Amino acid sequence: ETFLFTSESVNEGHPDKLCDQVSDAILDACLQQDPESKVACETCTKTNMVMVFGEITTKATVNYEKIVRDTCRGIGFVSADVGLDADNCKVLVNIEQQSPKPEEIGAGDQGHMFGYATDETPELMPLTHVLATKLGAKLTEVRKNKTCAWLRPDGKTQVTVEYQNDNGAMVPIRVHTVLISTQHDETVTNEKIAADLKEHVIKPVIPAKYLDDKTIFHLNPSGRFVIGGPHGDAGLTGRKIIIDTYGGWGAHGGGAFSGKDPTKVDRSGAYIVRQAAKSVVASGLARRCIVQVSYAIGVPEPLSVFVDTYKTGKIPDKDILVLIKEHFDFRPGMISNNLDLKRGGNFRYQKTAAYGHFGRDDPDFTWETVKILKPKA
Amino acid sequence: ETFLFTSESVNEGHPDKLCDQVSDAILDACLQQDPESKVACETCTKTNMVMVFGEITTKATVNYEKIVRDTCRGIGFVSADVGLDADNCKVLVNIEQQSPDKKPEEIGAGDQGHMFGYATDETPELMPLTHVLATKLGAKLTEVRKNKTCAWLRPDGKTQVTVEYQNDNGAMVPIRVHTVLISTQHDETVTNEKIAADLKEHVIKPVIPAKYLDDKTIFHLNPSGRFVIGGPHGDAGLTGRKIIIDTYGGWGAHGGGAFSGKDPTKVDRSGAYIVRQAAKSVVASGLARRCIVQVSYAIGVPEPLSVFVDTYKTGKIPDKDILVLIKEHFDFRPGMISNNLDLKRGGNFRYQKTAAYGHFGRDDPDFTWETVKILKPK
Ligand SMILES: [Cl-]
Ligand SMILES: [Cl-]
Ligand SMILES: [Mg+2]
Ligand SMILES: [Mg+2]
Ligand SMILES: [Mg+2]
Ligand SMILES: [Mg+2]
Repeated sequence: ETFLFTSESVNEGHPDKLCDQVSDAILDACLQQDPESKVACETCTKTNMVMVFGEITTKATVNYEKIVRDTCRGIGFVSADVGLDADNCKVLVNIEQQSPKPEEIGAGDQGHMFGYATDETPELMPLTHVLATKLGAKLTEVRKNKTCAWLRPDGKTQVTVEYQNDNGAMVPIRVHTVLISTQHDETVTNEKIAADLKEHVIKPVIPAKYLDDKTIFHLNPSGRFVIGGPHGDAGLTGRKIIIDTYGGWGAHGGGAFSGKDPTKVDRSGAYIVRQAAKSVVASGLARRCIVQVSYAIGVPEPLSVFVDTYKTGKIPDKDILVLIKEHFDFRPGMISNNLDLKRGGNFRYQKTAAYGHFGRDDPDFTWETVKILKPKA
Repeated sequence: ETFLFTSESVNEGHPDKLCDQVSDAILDACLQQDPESKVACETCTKTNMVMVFGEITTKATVNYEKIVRDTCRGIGFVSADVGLDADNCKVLVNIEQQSPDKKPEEIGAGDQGHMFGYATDETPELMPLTHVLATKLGAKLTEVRKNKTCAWLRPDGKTQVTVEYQNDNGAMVPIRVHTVLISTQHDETVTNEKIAADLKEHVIKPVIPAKYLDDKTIFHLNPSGRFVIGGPHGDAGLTGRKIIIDTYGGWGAHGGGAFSGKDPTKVDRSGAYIVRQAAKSVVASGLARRCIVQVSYAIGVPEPLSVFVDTYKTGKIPDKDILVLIKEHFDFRPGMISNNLDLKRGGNFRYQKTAAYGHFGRDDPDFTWETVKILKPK
């Protein structure tokens, strides 16, 4: 009859997510000056420290430490009390930096990537992940627009949804449980925190049709949460790959995104298969769809592209695959040009590094822009 | 009508995996002295540094620094040239000790979450062939390094296997190994030709069934060149950064929760272990060719919100009837999992062994969640 699914997100001040954001801020800065930059930038944080390391090949002149402090400060790490003083903490820069036909650019590694789409939301994303990520984005918004000025940067959001399976399609019935644990200042009671999260975060984000008299709300269930981020903890880039993708739905190729230029198939491969899956569902060819691409090291053309519609396809899966191959170029150098991926600056990649790479209504997320696929007559 | 699937493993010297191992060594030490220990121990590594932190409630008296150095030395980090000098590197012990301060049936889930268990008839391990081969290639590299069959090996590296499959009415049927990639750390004098020949002879040949290999299988053996230093050197690692390698190599839905450094009162770990045991028991009992079992916990509640099974239409009986059998033969209450799978036993490398080369599909009797129950249909 029904089944449950749960997805979680962490806020922009969670230490792992901080690392993802710093890594993508460094990518953005390199690409702004040099679109041909090669970037493999990781960030590690712990009490009073942020370290950036990895390999960059660029013509860009970048002040890495300045990017680190400005990113941390902008998230809200302005003091030891919040959990990191962006301007006084230790910053270590251990990046190894050097100077330096799109059809012929090979995959840099062997790997595979999955893209998922589902008609259950207008974002064509799983409702569990849409709600978890939009709750976190709304927490950040209401902090910065001073609706809830008592908020601090760290926290987590989690949603459990009850579903029916309708001949392979996922049909959300109701939100079972909402959990929010948010960092806050000393000046608000637990009562005020819970009341404000219901009014200013939950009510705007969760469609009323999914809430009922039995939905469970867990609002700061583990108690007071005044300090956060790096303090007494650690984070690394690429430690939240389920949050970055589909919140647990579908098979996983394992590759992490942030700090990688788009010559890296972990990122460009994942983006193109989301675009393909999303396009299949948007075009009415299936209610739900997973698209896989597999790359061989040094080869431009994928080993294989595969589609599965979970028996929801309006035409056979092999016939959808013909349309996907007609309209999508999986060669990595061609993905980078077609999806305009070599553009940075104006937070292009830093935006992807919290609250999910997918499901975003933002034209910079070019992989969210559907192609309208019509079978040939 | 075939498709490809790829899984990867990293070797015990990979910095993330080193962290997992150190976290689980600390867990082992605490549980050996105090089976009721509460442990949430994470490890971070970078050049010349290992840091352990988190919260522990224990009656144990543990030399945390000695555990860290012994773990790293046994992995093979015996000098700075290897990528970490376990004997004199910086070790920071930042664990918060809480002083010690209930029926097992009444122990609630400590947070909200869900966990998936997977099994498939395609291997005797009842695991996906991609992941069996990737993890067994890594385990074999460690074996031949330490017994000096291939003494030139060093601890870091990765293994990757791509398999061609057919879908037989929802069952996964491996046809052949398409590509094998091995990237291993090694000493300063061994040659590339010796590395390739010994990897073929002593690692690939013993691990991969000959029936899957043919004249077209591709081998990439240290494709990116020389690899003498590794581990933490010029890198970083953290516990719980390799959750796909720890589980099923990409197959199935993922609940997101990491395992190492967590005592078994943590449903991320106990929950994942019991649903592996359940899925494995369904397939071993011939009730399905392939099965995923999901458990969902409510914060503070011992009984799961729900248990769910999907056989991908390969069940011999209806999925709802398999679910009745699962609930009759498995106790999903976390306190009862811990007792029934003897999870509070630590020491003797019990959890450290889980921390590299996969928590599932292992023949070691410490992996109590790999023991099959016969499920008789009614
Ligand atoms: Cl700098
Ligand atoms: Cl020291
Ligand atoms: Mg990859
Ligand atoms: Mg005509
Ligand atoms: Mg020495
Ligand atoms: Mg969890």
